[PDB]
Amino acid sequence: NMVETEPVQGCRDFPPEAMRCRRHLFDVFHATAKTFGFEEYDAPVLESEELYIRKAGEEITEQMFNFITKGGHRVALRPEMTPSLARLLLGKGRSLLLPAKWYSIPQCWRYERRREHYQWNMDIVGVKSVSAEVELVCAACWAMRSLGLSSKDVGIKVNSRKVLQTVVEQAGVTSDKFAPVCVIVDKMEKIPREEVEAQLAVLGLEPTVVDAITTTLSLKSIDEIAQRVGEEHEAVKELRQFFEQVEAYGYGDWVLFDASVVRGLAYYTGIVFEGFDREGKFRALCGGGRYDNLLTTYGSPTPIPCAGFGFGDCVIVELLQEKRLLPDIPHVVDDVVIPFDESMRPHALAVLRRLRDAGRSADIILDKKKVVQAFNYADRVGAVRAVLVAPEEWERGEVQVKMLRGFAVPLDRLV
Amino acid sequence: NMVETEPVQGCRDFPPEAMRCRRHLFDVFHATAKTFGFEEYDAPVLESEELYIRKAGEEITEQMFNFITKGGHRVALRPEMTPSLARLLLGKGRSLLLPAKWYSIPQCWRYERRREHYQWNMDIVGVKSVSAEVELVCAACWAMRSLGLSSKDVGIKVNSRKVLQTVVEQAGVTSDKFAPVCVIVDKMEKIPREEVEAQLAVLGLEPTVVDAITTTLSLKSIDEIAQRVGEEHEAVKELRQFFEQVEAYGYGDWVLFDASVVRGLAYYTGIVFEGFDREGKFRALCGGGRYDNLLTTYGSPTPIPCAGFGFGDCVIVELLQEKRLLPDIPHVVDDVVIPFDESMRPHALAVLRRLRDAGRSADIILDKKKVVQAFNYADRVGAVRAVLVAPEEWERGEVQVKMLRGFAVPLDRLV
Ligand SMILES: N[C@@H](Cc1c[nH]c[nH+]1)C(=O)O
Ligand SMILES: N[C@@H](Cc1c[nH]c[nH+]1)C(=O)O
Ligand SMILES: Nc1cccc2cnccc12
Ligand SMILES: Nc1cccc2cnccc12
Repeated sequence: NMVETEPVQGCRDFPPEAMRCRRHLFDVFHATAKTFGFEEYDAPVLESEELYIRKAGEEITEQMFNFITKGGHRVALRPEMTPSLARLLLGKGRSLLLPAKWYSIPQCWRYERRREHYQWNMDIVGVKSVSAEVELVCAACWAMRSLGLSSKDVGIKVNSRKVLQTVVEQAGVTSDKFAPVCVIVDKMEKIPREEVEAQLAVLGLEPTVVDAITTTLSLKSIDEIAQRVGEEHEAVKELRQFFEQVEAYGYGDWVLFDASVVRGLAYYTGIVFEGFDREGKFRALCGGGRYDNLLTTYGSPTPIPCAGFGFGDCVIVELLQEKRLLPDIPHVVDDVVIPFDESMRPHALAVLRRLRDAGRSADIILDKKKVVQAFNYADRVGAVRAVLVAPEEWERGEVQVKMLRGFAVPLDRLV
Repeated sequence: NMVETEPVQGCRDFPPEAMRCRRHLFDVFHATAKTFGFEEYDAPVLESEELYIRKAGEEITEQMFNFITKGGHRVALRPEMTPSLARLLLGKGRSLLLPAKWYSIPQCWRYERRREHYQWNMDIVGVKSVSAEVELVCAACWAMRSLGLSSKDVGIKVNSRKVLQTVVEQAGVTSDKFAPVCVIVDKMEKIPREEVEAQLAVLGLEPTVVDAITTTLSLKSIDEIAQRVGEEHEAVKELRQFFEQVEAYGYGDWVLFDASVVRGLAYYTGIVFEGFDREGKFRALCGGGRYDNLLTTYGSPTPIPCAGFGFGDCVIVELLQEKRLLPDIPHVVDDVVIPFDESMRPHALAVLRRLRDAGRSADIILDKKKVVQAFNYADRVGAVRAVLVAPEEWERGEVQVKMLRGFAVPLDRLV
């Protein structure tokens, strides 16, 4: 009987049609990274499990696709890339010249719904100032504009965790509870306030402390945060600098302040941001932030400032489909070379060689078939031109060329 | 203390330097596939284990990186791509238009030495005739020529399993032993004749039968095979057609007949081939062949002719390094925008925007630093041009431009 034609649970196949859609997306990721001066890197999908043991109750680490090798070693299919980046960065030490701007498009994994997705990662390493976050946010807007979206379709919500850090510290809560608190508060929009309030109670935070978090999360503007913490709290000056810089780059209509944005990851220390559709129909398009302590927690002797984001391949595609910005673009090829019959095949191969030699994409009809079915084939594969190689033209040093989107042409004139 | 900076056992990191080498290779794979009219596809690295249970004692299936999920399902990190391709092909059925020419560059996995490698796969589906093998072999030569190699450096050895099939059948050996026999005979060059002879004895093949295999493997030319099986054995006409066609395409100096080539995979039915360095220093550069029965064994109601090859990312790189064809090509960027000081940053961002708007790759100096260190940075990141944004030029609607591989220029003139 049949073998199982469906892919493994939660995983996608990319036959040519779907692959073209993915490549359209990835081409933008690559093109944007190049426009912004980022350098590509990669690392193994298989990493040590201990790389992701952060103990803050993170969704990303709770849903880890992990297993034990035959030699008893605890590994996982990476749930995200940032730990791999830091590993690479630590490996280089003082040999890594800074600042560094590194990007990748890893497939990342989870176990629970989809179990895999691709995630464009962009990170700036060695830059203390908000200029890093500005560039990253502009890179994300650029990718989206490149895909056909506008500031009418999407935006980027931006906040700083430092604001909340103050409230946590000032309430007497030891800072080891800060990350788990961000993690729980990250669920605030999704699940009820009672549930989030309940989760914070379990961590030992008192009712007063919880209340102070709620209020600051609901503050609707930077001037309101300034009233609460001061116009020269670390966060106020950074955010103002950030908006001033994004404005200057011409993307002011894409970004805004939102005090409810914290992200679900333990390691963010400063500015955080996430992309969203302005119709409120989809989950976050991308998300990122500054994580200045991570390399220190991995054992770096010297603190390494870092900031970056991930930008998934799934939500963006749903948005683009909704907006009618992913028309099927069929496969194309420049030339299809058609032997008049099998006796002409050697000659048609010589023609095939010349066409490809000149940088053209070209097929030759591989089967034995009638000239008209060859033309049908040429049309199906999206050929710009059909080149018929028939005995009578060949003797004259020519072929029959026909534009598809039949005049005899000398061989040398083909290209 | 430190986290483990080394990657998981047998797996490679690709920091920007190494990633550039890989991208140089992959660009050729992609460029060649496009020149030859192949369409990209992909599938999950995680496949069902049962997809690879072929029971012929294959190295590829013996060294399978497999595990059991938490839900008891037997899966594996794919040891090769061809089973995934067939799965995809079967899923499509009559909706798949033929012939089809599909390619991918999957990371493939093994457990035992390296445990991962990338493998360019190229396959032609729905083509009975040797024209498929011709195109595939030419594609492999093309990729190698594109990388800087010549027919002096490398070649492609070519054979047909049909020859050996006859000897196996004519000796009374039931055809269910044919694949395991190819598998054992594949080891002939590597391990001693005694060991290969011994492995064939264990399968129940008699001394006479073994002898007949040895002789045919050592036959040095097609005329010698013709003497043995006939000038119109299936194999003779196919091979002659194959060499005639590769000759006509202009790659005759790249290919040759070798009766010892069988490949290690169970499913090859016809022509098989493998690339090699002409100094005898390296293992096979690539390998492939026709596998007309595979889709039938997976349950296809109608036989689907297929042929293809895999071309690894490791051996080719060692060869290219030996031949001095992988010089380090440093990272480049067109422009580096340098704010004279922080007050000029908003203006420098506007300049940054314009440059990128025009399709240029551009950095802006993200840190606070002196103009000369900014220039050093520009040189380190391989900038073609440094664009200094200073207050006095700005008032005149200009910036200072300096070619690195300082004249005031109007903004509009930059691009
Ligand atoms: N790893 C984060 C994104 C990120 C990259 N760099 C910094 N943050 C995520 O998966 O959401
Ligand atoms: N899967 C084969 C190569 C191949 C692709 N298509 C046909 N053969 C290998 O790994 O060697
Ligand atoms: N959020 C996510 C993390 C890791 C892997 C994923 C796979 N599919 C969807 C979402 C994922
Ligand atoms: N031959 C091979 C098959 C599957 C995975 C591999 C990883 N590294 C080297 C060789 C491999």
